[PDB]
Amino acid sequence: QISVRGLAGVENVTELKKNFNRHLHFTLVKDRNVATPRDYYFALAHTVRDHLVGRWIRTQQHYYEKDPKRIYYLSLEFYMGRTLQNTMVNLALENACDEATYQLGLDMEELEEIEEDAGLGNGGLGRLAACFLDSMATLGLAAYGYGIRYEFGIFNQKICGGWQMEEADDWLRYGNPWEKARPEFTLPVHFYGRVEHTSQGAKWVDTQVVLAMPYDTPVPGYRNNVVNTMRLWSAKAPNDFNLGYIQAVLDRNLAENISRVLYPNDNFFEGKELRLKQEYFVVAATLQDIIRRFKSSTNFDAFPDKVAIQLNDTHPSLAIPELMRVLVDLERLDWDKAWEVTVKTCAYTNHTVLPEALERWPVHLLETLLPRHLQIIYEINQRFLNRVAAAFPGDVDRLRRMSLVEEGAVKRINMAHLCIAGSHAVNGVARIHSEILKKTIFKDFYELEPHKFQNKTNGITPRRWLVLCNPGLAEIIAERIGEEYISDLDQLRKLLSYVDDEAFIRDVAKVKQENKLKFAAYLEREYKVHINPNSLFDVQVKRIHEYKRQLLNCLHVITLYNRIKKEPNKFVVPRTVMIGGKAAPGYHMAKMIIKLITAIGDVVNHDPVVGDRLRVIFLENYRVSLAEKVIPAADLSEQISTAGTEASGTGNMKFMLNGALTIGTMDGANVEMAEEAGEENFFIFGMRVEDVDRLDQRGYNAQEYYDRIPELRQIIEQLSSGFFSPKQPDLFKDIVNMLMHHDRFKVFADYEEYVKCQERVSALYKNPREWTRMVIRNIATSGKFSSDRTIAQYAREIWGVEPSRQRLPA
Ligand SMILES: *Cc1c(COP(=O)(O)O)cnc(C)c1O
Repeated sequence: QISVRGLAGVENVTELKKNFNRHLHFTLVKDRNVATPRDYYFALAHTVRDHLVGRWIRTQQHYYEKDPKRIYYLSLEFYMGRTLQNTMVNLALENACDEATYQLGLDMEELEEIEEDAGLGNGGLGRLAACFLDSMATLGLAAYGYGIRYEFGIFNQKICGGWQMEEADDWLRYGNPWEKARPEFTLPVHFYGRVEHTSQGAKWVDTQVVLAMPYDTPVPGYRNNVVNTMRLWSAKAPNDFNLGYIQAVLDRNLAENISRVLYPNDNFFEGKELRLKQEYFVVAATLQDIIRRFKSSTNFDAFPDKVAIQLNDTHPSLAIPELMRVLVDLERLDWDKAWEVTVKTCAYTNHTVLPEALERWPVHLLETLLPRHLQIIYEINQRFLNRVAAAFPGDVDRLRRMSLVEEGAVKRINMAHLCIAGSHAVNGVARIHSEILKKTIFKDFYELEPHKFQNKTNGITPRRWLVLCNPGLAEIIAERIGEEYISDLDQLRKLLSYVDDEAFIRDVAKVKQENKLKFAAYLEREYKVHINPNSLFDVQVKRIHEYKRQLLNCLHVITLYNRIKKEPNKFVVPRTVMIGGKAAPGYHMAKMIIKLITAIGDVVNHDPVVGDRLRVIFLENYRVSLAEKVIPAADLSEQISTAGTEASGTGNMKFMLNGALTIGTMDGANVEMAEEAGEENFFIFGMRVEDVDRLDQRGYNAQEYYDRIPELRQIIEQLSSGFFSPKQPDLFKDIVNMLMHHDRFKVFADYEEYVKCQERVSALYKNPREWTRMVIRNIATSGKFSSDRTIAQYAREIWGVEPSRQRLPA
C-alpha cells in the first residue's frame, strides 16, 4: 500500500500465510470454522513474534561475546501500549503482513484493535521509559529495562452519569504472547527481619522471603536487527511458605500481592507499605540479576565500567543502599570502596518539583521492613553531612536542609536527597525544569557538587508516534525527503524548503483532514457521539490534575458558550473541544473536574442555539492506544500547565510531530519547542515562571480577577447557582471554593491572556493555507524531540557509551 511500510515480497507473503495457518492450527487449536477475530489476532501475533526470536537470541549472544557496558533502566512503570504493529514497523513487516492477511480474507487493522494495551504505567513517566527502550534498541545500546509485571495495570476508566468509575485492567486475561517467562532465573527477595552484628560484619537475618520470577519481553530496534530485553519481575511465594494447611496455602496471596497492582497515582506520593515493598522488590531482584550477569562477563573496581544504573525518579532509589548492602555485607568490600563504585554506577533523573509528589518515607516503615537499609542510609547521611560541614563550616541550617533525614512529627527519609548523594549524575527533563532544580529544590546540592547536575530534555519515539500512528503523514514526508528521518528526526528540517510548496501544503492538510474523518468515525463506532469533522479539533489529553489546569480549559469553553448565547447569529470558528484523561481514584478534586467537563458537555451539546458550532466531548479511558488515534487528528494541542509545574511534558511533543499547533504556557519542554519552531509559530500565553514568583511574593488573591473580569464573574456565578447542575445546585461548590480561596495553580491569573490567545488561534484557523504553513514549520522543527536525541545524550554524557546505527546480521 504505502512506501514506509516495507516490501510485500512474493516469498515472504507466502511464508507469512502458511505460518499464520500453522499457528491457527497447532498453537490456537482452531480451524477456520470456529476461529474468532481474537484467534486471528493471536495467530498473527505468534507469526510476527517468530521473526523476533532469531534476532533476540543473536542480539543477546552478541552482547555476551563483545561484553559492552550494560545500561540498566530501573522504573516502576513502563507504559508500553500495544506491541503487534510496533513490532511489524521495526521489523519492516507491515505491508507483507497486510498483504498476507488480506489474501487470507482478513483486515489487519481490525485484528490490531483486538490487542490489549500493556498499561503498566500512569502516563508520562511510564511512557517515557517505553520510548526510551525503543530508542536504546534503535541506537544499539546493550540496555535492559527492569520493572514489575503488575497483574493489573492502570485501571480502565468508565464514565457513569458523568462520573469516573474504575474497573480492573485484567490485561493478562487472554494471555500475553509477547512475554517469555523465565522461571529458571527466579531470585529471592528479603523483607523484615533484624540486623545481627557479628565479629566480621553485620547480617540481615530472620527475614521473610518472596521469590521474584522474571518475564522477558523483546524490544526491537528500528530495522537494525537489535532486540533488547525488558525484564519484569513477578512475586511468587516460596513453597515452604507459611508451612491450618488450607489457610497457609491461601495466605500465599499475601506475599504475591506485591506485584498485583500498579498504584494509579500521577505526580502524587502515597506512602503506603505495599508501595514500599514494590519498590524494594524490583530493586533487590534487579541488582542480584545485574551482579550475576557481571560476575560472568571479584574486583568490582571495573563494575562502573561495565554497569550503568539509571533511576527513573526516586521510586527505585533503594538501589543505592541495596548496592551498598551487597558490596559491604556480602562481598565484604570496605565502605569507601563500595561507595565509590555505587556513585559511579548510579545516575538519577528527577521528574517533578511538586512537593506532594516527592517521596519521603517514614523512618518507622523502613525500620520494620528494611532494617539494614535504614542503618546504611543513616551511615550515608552521616558521611554526606560531614562533607557538607567541611565545605560550609558553621552553616548549621544547610546541614539540616540537606540531611537525608527530615525531623518533625514523624522522621522521614528524603529519597531525592539520597539519590543525589549516591549518584554521579542528576538530571532534569527539560531545560527550564533542570534550571529550576538548581535554583530551588536542589540548590544546596548544586552548590556542593555543581558537576553532578545536568539536563536531558525528554523526547518521544518517532516510530510509534509518527510512522505507526500517522502513516499518511510519514508517507508524504518520505515522498519528499526519503525515509532516513525515521531514525534521524533532525532531517525533518529539510521540510522547511517545502513551506511554500503548494502541493505539499495541500497534502499536509489532506492527511490531517483524513485523520479527523477517521477519528470522527471512530467516535460514533465505539462511543456513539456525532461530531463535525470540519470544526477545529481542540484537544487536551493527559492525566487529570490541578496543575495541568483542565479547569482553565473549562473556563474558556464556558466563555465560548456564553459568547454564542449572547450573540447567536454572529459567526465563530466551529470547535470540537476534546478533553480526556484519568483521575487517580483517591484524588477528589480530579474526579470533580471530570464531572464538571461532562456537565458542561450536557448543557453545550444540547443547546439548539449553539448547533454544531461548539461541542464538548470527554474522551473516555485515555490511554496509549487512544492517544495514537486522537493525536494525529488534532488541530490544537492544549499544554497549559502553570509555569514551573510540568517538568517537561511529552504529549506536547507528540502533537507537534503530528501536525497540531500548540497553545501553551512557557512551561517544561514547551519553552524549547517554541524556541525550535520560533515563537511566531507558537501560541504562547500566560505568566512565565518569574511572574508566578512575583505573584506569590505579593500574595495570590483570586477575588481580584473575579472583580475585574465580568465574563469570569459570570462563569463563577453560573457554576455556583447550579446552571450546569440543575438537580444538584451546589454540586460544584468545592471547585468554586478552591478557585476562589485556595488555588495553588492560579487559574484565574492566566484566564484573560488565555482567552485572548485562543481568539488568535481561531483567527488563524479561518485561513487554511496559513494555518497549514505554520503547521509545516512546527513539524519541520520537531526533530530535537526524538527520544533518539535524548538517549544519545544520556549515553554520551552520563552512561559513557557510544550509540551505534549499525545493523546486526539478521
Ligand atoms: C504521552 C502520554 C502521556 C503524557 O502526556 P502529557 O501531556 O505530557 O502529560 C500521558 N498519557 C498517555 C497515554 C500518553 O500517551
